Amino acid sequence: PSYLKDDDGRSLILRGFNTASSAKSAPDGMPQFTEADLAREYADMGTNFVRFLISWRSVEPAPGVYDQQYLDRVEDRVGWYAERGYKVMLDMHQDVYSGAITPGAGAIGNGAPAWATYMDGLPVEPQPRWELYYIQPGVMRAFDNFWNTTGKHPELVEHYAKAWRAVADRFADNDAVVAYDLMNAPFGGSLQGPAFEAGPLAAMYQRTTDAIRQVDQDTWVCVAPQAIGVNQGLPSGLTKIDDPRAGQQRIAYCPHLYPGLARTLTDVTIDAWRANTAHTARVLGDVPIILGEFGLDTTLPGARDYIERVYGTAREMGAGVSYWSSDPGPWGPYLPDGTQTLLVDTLNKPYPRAVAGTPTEWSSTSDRLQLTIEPDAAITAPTEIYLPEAGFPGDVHVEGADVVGWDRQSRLLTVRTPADSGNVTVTVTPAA
Ligand SMILES: *[C@H]1O[C@H](CO)[C@@H](O[C@@H]2O[C@H](CO)[C@H](O)[C@H](O)[C@H]2O)[C@H](O)[C@H]1O
Ligand code: NA
Repeated sequence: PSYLKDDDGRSLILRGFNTASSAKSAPDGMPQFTEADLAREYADMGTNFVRFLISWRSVEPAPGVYDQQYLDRVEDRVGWYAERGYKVMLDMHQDVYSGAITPGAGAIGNGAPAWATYMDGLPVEPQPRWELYYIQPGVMRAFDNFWNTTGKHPELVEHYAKAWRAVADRFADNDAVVAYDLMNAPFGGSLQGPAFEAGPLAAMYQRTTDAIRQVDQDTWVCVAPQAIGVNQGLPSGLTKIDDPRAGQQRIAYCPHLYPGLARTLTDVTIDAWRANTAHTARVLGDVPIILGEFGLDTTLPGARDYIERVYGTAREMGAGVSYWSSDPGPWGPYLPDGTQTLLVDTLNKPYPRAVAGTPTEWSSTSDRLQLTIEPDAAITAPTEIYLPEAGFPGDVHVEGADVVGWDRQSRLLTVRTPADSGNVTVTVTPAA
């Protein structure tokens, strides 16, 4: 398994949230999420990652005209993350194309600006569940116009690529920004399956990557498969994307996961998903994997077991994870009054954040972490590990490594391992 790396070459294990679905409808493009809310998230779970929702309608409110005041706002929020040691993936988010699909901000449909939305007078009648808007004639049309399946709008993917370039231009020298997730939940309209993914989807990813690389050579470009089918464990037809940057490719794979009998189904679905994800990660060039979206109603029986099974699969796969989502509700870490859900204790586990070498295997319980590293002598920065206070209330006991520092406030343990002695196993336990 492959990993994104920080500037010191350490391999990243990414744990965080999607922040946030409230941005979809916000006039100013921002989530209802404050610097205090991040401090709570950090205090409670020690997260080191966010998938941060941005929008094309906010980037490019008119054709060819980028809103630098919106990018200022995004940059302000990234600043919060940066100050608490987070890595940031920016997600160009849409669902159901645009808020402009009924009488581009919106709570349901969201993403593209009005000027880029061409339903051509075709209906979008109300539906019992929101996902059904996808197949309504005007939405199918909005998408066919975007991918130029109609031949009527070749300019749209060109505007899209250059709106992404405007964003990368602002963030190219931001040390907190590590990834650009190019399109949330790609939907092909009248095109589905590999003819979509190998077709206009890949062709957009290529143009967009290329445009981003005019102004940002180092940020990882993350690509997703088509959402329908692949979310549920079907194989993707996505083809390799070329990274024009000098040296090694920086493309990662950013799939979603949305699966007595109901349990067995869910179990084989995760197995199917892992095998399919691992395949496409190989096709794209043995790329790092980020599980960009997964979540559920935490109040449903069997929820924690499912969450834990997903996170263990992510761990085994070397994947990053951004949970859907930080918004208040029974899916998130906190109910609206601020009360913790079962997710908080479930997620609040020790984990290596930045490893001085390749993590080959690791495990953690609430009062033990074990990690095996494949050495790298060119790395001088220490291995950095998060330890929760419940399980590690004082000092640490470390075997297989020397303690460089133990910050009991930030909860970051830094250790140094031998690089000239093969694979190293570090074990961390609370001091007697
Ligand atoms: C993947 O799946 C998520 C859960 O279904 C989506 O979030 C949902 O989006 C809808 C429509 O916009 C509403 O905002 C829901 O509140 C929200 O949970 C993600 O958008 C999608 O990428
Ligand atoms: Na950066």
